[PDB]
Amino acid sequence: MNPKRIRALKSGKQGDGPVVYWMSRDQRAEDNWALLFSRAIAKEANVPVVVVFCLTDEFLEAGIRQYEFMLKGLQELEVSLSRKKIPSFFLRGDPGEKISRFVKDYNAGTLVTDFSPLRIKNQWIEKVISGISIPFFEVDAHNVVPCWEASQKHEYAAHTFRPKLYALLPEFLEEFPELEPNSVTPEVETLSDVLETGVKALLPERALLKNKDPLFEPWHFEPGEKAAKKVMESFIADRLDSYGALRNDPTKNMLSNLSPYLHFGQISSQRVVLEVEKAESNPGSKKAFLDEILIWKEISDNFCYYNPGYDGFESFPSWAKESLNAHRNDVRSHIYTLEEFEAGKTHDPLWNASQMELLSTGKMHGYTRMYWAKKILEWSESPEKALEIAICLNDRYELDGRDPNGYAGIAWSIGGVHDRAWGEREVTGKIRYMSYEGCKRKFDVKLYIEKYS
Ligand SMILES: Cc1cc2nc3c(=O)[nH]c(=O)nc-3n(C[C@H](O)[C@H](O)[C@H](O)COP(=O)(O)OP(=O)(O)OC[C@H]3O[C@@H](n4cnc5c(N)ncnc54)[C@H](O)[C@@H]3O)c2cc1C
Repeated sequence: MNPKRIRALKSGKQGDGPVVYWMSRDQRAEDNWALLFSRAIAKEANVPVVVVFCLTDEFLEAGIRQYEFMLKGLQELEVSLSRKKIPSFFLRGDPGEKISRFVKDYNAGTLVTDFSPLRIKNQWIEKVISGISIPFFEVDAHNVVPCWEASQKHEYAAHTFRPKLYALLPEFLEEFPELEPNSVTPEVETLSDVLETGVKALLPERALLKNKDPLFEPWHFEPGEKAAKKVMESFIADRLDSYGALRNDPTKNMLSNLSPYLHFGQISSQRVVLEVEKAESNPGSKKAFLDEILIWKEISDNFCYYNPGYDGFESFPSWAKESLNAHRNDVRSHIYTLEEFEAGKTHDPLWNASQMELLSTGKMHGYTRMYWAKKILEWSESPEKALEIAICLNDRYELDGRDPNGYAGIAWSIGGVHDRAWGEREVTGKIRYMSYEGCKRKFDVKLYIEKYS
């Protein structure tokens, strides 16, 4: 077990009660460094390990599509942890109040959590630190190389982060040890009731078309750790050979479709990398997939960890801020409101089709995301307004939303983060421009519009 994966958040006197794993980002029982580190310390202190998940008050800022995907995976995880003699406690409310009260009520000895560089997680860390007196650790279980170890600063381009991450791969890309069960079973409601009351509270804000029927189709991605692995096996067996060639064709389903499982932590990226590396296929297709799940996935965590305002105009590069400012007064061709974007009521049928895939499936194709976001910038009153519209529609309807990949992806599309300066245009400046005719020369746009009416 590598000590560079765990970080100390607060020193304190260890209690003689169970080590608590405050699970948040990585919702799985297998291939979880944070859960394995909790079981090791619990073994050394000769005391069982317990798992606590907090159902926050912010679930109403999303939709039913994310509430059911996360909770149905939690029902499966509870059985898996119980088979390992590990009990799960699901609290509801502010984790600054619930975790602090649980630690004192159960005589907790050590508190451990998983790593997330998002602002809402740092808000929870500051609240729980002020209300505990036991040691508090955090473990990077989402990235192969720990986020604080891959780079000590913000990396402005992928060609700089790539050699730093690959040079550390032999040290941090390793097999997972088996989760040892609790020796004996130790000493706050049913998730089915929590999922019933939450969905009832989310029903008025459900996405519907004119016929009152729902828009979201929940049969595209079954949630759970078991379904997460089955999707990864299908990608390696059927789709990985053609990934490098058909990853930029929205009309082909050649992607791995692992993002909803990777967001909620139902499958480990290090596990996906291990199976892909030991699989035999096209080396151009392998290189392309590892570049997405290693370089671009972990540079998104690097962008959120080293830029406090990762969701603001101030985190853009200087060349992009100066360029967008010099075109702030350019007469926009069109200006749509948030409601026109949300309903896909723009003049562009390709953009509207890209939005309908987002509304109906909760997972828009990877290529159309850059078109969907860069057109928001072209048809917004300001770069800041486009940032708010893109983040709102991304986090509300993407099953992988509210994720560092989404903020770094939106920053790349609108602010040129991890990009370079292109030909100067009006309105958009030097930001990389993607036209409607450029998509037609790349893939059958008519087949993609006809699919998402
Ligand atoms: C405007 C915009 C919005 C995005 N919104 C999200 C989002 O809300 N949530 C999210 O997790 N990703 C987002 N992405 C990144 C990317 O689109 C998705 O990761 C990818 O489409 C997920 O589907 P997939 O797993 O089938 O793709 P694959 O090609 O099979 O890639 C597999 C994994 O590699 C990672 N990956 C792939 N592409 C990217 C990328 N461009 N940036 C970062 N990581 C990547 C992802 O973890 C992905 O799950 C966004 C990108 C853009 C440009």
